[PDB]
Amino acid sequence: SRVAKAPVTVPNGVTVTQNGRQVEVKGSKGTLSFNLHALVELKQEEGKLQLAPAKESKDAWMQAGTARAVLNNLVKGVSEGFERKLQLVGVGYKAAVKGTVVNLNLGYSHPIDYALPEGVTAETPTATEIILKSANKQLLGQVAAEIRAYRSPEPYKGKGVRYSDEVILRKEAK
RNA sequence: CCUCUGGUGUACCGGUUGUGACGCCAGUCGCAUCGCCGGGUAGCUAUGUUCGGAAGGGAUAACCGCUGAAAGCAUCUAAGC
Repeated sequence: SRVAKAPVTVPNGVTVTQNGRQVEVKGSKGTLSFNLHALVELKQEEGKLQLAPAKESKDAWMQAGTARAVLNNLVKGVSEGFERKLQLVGVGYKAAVKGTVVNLNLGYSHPIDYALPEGVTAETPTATEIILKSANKQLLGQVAAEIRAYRSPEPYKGKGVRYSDEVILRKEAK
């Protein structure tokens, strides 16, 4: 596996520790923990990191590749972090943030109140845009997915919640 | 379930035909589908009255995902959620 063979770099300030199988990643953003498969072994030499199979099985190579990908994502997130960005399209559609809660109007008979999970923060420079930032890429993706599922876009006029870099199929009636 | 609206209510009250009897008048009783007719207490009852199928958890079906390699890309799946 090219991924599993490629190593990852610990930039300056993040410490990665291990006990049993539970790898832990520490930095400015916060703690991030990742369990490890039985067929995968981890070698920490200098600032670089190396995942390697414990046997020659293709399954072991697969587990090594996914473990390296997830650990690289964690190392990148704990130092820099990720943000997603969300756009709203349609008249009367609006968003606001009151601390940990997002208040949304999407053309229903009642406004929607979404609680944000711990670790994800949101900002609203404008009623049309939302910015979501977190250190956990999976959590950020899940929260963005739920917000989009509240009103997914439609193809005739493109109204609804959309990702920033999302291509939306457009058609024309009759 | 029987407070209300009704039905039934042959041991409750009354009107009335024929006949026989209680010595006779008066007053009563037997029999005639409870003789026939008009009402009707409890109980039972519907066509009457009240109530019920409310709300909430947990695991899922089709389906929709997050992150993610095998397969440097992509991918809901193989680890995980």
